Amino acid sequence: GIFRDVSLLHKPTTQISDFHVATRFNDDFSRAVLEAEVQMCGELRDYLRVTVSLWQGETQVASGTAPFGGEIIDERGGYADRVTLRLNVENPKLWSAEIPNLYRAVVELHTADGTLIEAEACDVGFREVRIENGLLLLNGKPLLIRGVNRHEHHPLHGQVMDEQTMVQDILLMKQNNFNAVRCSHYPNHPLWYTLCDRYGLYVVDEANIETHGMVPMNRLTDDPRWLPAMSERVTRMVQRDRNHPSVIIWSLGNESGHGANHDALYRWIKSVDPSRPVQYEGGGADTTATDIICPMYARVDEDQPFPAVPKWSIKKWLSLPGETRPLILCEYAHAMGNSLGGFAKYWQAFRQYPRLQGGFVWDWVDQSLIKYDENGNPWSAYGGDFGDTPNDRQFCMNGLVFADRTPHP
Amino acid sequence: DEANIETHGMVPMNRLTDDPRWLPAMSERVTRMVQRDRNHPSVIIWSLGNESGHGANHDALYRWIKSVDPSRPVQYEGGGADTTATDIICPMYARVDEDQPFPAVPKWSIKKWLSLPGETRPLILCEYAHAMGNSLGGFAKYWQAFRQYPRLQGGFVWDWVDQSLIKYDENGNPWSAYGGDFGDTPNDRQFCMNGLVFADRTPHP
Ligand SMILES: OC[C@H]1O[C@@H](SCCc2ccccc2)[C@H](O)[C@@H](O)[C@H]1O
Ligand SMILES: OC[C@H]1O[C@@H](SCCc2ccccc2)[C@H](O)[C@@H](O)[C@H]1O
Ligand code: NA
Ligand code: NA
Ligand code: NA
Ligand code: NA
Repeated sequence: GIFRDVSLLHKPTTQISDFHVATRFNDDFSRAVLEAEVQMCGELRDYLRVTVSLWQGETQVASGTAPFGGEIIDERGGYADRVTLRLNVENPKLWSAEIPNLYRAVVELHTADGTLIEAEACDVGFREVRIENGLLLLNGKPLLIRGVNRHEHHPLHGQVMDEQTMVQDILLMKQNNFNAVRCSHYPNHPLWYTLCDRYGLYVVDEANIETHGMVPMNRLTDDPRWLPAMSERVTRMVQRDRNHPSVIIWSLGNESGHGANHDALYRWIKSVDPSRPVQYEGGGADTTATDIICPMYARVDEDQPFPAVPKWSIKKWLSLPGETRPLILCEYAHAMGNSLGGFAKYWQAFRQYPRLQGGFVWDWVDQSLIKYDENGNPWSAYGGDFGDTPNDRQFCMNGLVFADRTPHP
Repeated sequence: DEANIETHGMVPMNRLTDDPRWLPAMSERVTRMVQRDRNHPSVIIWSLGNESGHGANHDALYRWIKSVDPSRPVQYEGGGADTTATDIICPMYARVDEDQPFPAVPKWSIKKWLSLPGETRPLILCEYAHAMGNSLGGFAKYWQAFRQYPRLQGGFVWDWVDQSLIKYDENGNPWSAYGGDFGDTPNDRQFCMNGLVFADRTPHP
């Protein structure tokens, strides 16, 4: 059903069809340039302009006005409908989970006289996310990921998300020493990214692809005929959430095995957006479609010996011949019911081993639905309580908190 | 096969090995060894020495062996066992889980050492498990780690035989002497005996 908002948007005849925001930094991280690419749907003409200005509160730190037209990129020339505006920012505030420090950028298409045709705005965070010497870095500092996997779930409203529940979850996360959140395993609410920008939470944006039921798991993802469908699940996500500072990592999906489509889709994201590292778990979490090693529920010392896809110890995995990539557990420590036993082992290893930059806990909130007795009193329902078969019973509830949401011990 | 160079008593340990004037002496201790023992099949690894810190002479002497004999990898422990003068990481008595935090030359866990950013070389302990007297406690930990971790290709135990000398009582009966039993001072007492067997040579437990 229609589980997210429905809206009507009116645009002008000449519109800003698209705009991008990037941030480049000096090695001292004391000098930043904001290169903003702006696309328009025209209705193109010579006189109209585009002005991009950076605002810090009520103060404008920088601005840029330029006629449309791109630099020559081929023998045919450059884009006539596009324009590039790079703004110099001196000693800027850097975005992080610890210190948000958001910037406000206003992108407006206007005539040369001048009246503004359409005005667009975006929140800009100045940070850098790059893996260097096999270490995930934010602003030149190795970031230890203390994150948790989160499903968009409501016990009363299903998968419909209100603003109050998004805030409620974020506060509880930060109040329990969480700095990261992994929207698993689908693109979340557009407002969720906004909240993470201002509050300060590392976000791993995950594509809506998961073929866990197939045999083998990569039957569709290694099929060329299914490539067009998978690409649209990835490309459209990147185009929507590439402006958000809080998002630092792209994800191809979840459990979809390893196919040729993943490698192609991985290469595409790296091509369109070199700013964020791309991770993918399928194929043993050591495939060519991931910038980071992200094993699921891998253990600290003992390693599960499986054919084809072996799960190594998080300490052993790093030491494998030809390994340089860092290890961040996309999933670990199954918090189903009474759990997190030996949870201290993980975090002793996280702090000891440099390339072990933490992971994401599964899960944050129990996906339990509310039902009502004959007497009328409400009770938490799970798995096969709705007369559904075959089902996976209480396995739906693996959250660190209840659904109301009360914290588990 | 290990070269006859060790400057453990110097302060710092690389005072002579980082001295250009001492380079001619160190090279002759390395070059003449290689020329003599390069034909032997049993020798598989060259060694620059032992504890001599890390100097420019080591890097030059390392490069020389690689030049004359690319058949054998060259290892050297000094400088943190992760220097440019070694083909293999060979830490001394490094531990399996806990890592000794030392300035300049830090001793990491044998599991952690492999995972360090920019590490590709394998780890073979040139020395580990000090068999001084009643020892080899937690010796099973090393070999559990050796078999689990691919890049951990074991190591060399210290030591094989107790370096004890035989002396004689007034009655004539012989007794094992160590350290300062020969009226020598300053000495390092019973530390000379770290062998897996006695000197006769009877196996230790
Ligand atoms: O509890 C769900 C978990 O299932 C396991 S697989 C098999 C585990 C399983 C399968 C069937 C029923 C219950 C658990 C996944 O790896 C996790 O991400 C999580 O989804
Ligand atoms: O027992 C000798 C050992 O001494 C230690 S250093 C310092 C250890 C030490 C120093 C002085 C007296 C006794 C032990 C060396 O690293 C080993 O190779 C071995 O030679
Ligand atoms: Na770490
Ligand atoms: Na589950
Ligand atoms: Na091994
Ligand atoms: Na000794």
